[PDB]
Amino acid sequence: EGNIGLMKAVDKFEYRRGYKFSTYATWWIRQAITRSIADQARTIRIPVHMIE
DNA sequence: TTATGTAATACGTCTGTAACTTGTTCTTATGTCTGTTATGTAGTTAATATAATTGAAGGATTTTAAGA
Repeated sequence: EGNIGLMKAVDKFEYRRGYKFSTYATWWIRQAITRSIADQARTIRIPVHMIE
């Protein structure tokens, strides 16, 4: 899931902004891990809003 | 003997009950449409950070494939 996060982060990276890649990629990989663990870690799915 | 007149008696029968049936009329339960709110889904965030992880343990014998 974090790997998918990297692919999506690379697809929309901007180096005009001058920040390093790790800072932007960490956020997207965080989102990947959290969304996947909210959607697929239970036998009975609990919607994302109820997860938060 | 025979007309006459009462009387038993059997059969129509006029009327009172009841069954079959429909009109229609009113009431209600249901199916459906529509409007509103809550639920469910999805996208994004920009100091930097760059090889897990947690145990677990006094077994005793057989048979059968790999390695040499």
